[PDB]
Amino acid sequence: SDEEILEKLRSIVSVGDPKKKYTRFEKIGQGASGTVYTAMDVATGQEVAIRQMNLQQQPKKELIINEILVMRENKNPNIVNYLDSYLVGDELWVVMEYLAGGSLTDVVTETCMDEGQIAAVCRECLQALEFLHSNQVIHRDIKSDNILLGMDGSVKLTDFGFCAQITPEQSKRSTMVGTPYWMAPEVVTRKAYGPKVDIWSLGIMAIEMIEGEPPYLNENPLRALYLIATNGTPELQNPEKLSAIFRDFLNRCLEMDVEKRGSAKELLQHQFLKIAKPLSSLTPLIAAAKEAT
Ligand SMILES: CCn1c(=O)c(-c2ccc(-c3cncc(C)n3)cc2Cl)cc2cnc(NCCC3CCN(C)CC3)nc21
Repeated sequence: SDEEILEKLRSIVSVGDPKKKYTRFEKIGQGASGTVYTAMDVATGQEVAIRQMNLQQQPKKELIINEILVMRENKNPNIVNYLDSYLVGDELWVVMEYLAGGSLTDVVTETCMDEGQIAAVCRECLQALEFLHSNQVIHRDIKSDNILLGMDGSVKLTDFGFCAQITPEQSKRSTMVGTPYWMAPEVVTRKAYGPKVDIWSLGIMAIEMIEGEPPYLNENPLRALYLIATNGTPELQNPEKLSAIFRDFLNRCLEMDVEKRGSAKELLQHQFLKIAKPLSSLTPLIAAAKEAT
């Protein structure tokens, strides 16, 4: 219902008009998902990202409430911090911490990471995923675009628009929600999948970090999932360039058999993560990427 959704958003949000509370607006985005700005918390000096939406033209408002509630109750150092929300008339505002390091996409697209930098990023993501899965949250849309970076090398998952919450009674999902190139084969071949779809996705993201894109990126999306289903574990262009332990880490992420594929908990113990460089090692790639876009 339209009315009920508004009453429910009303209870969630803080009161009043937030344009007093934030000063230096610069639009950095737009679309059906509304408009995104960077701004400064006029009180505390903190730089924030704000999404403004008009509700009279948002299709699936249930997804919006769900996302906010999920951010609120699942805080974690490797998840982009949800700050506050506001509702002025039909205009909903969501305020998030701002991460100046850009997206991983910028990084993989403009720079070449070494194995130690990749291990560090992979470690940080698995920390997020272990926490989420242990709380029965499946992100379902893991990709470099949904990794945000701090200037200090900090690594945070974002965009929980497509996440699933599972339960012991309904602990498996079937909805095809993720971005095609990153989707596990079982999302298309079967109608039952679990949290390990995020691990497959992370594996594809690891491929991004090596080759600069996920496999089949040139192909039409429609055709990607067919290729994913039928090729199974994707091939690297120069596997021999990789360390044996990195290759083994990938094989565990990209295992066709869900049961053999590593869980996050399991993968956090993998020895590949132990060559991780300090997160600050990422700052030169971040700066360079920033300067290239
Ligand atoms: C990519 C823009 N962006 C966001 O959209 C959000 C964000 C996340 C979640 C919600 C949210 C949560 N719960 C519910 C709802 C309904 N929305 C809102 C928002 Cl504003 C946080 C965020 C933090 N830092 C950065 N800076 C790096 C951007 C990079 C720059 C340079 N490059 C080229 C392209 C990326 N961007 C952010």
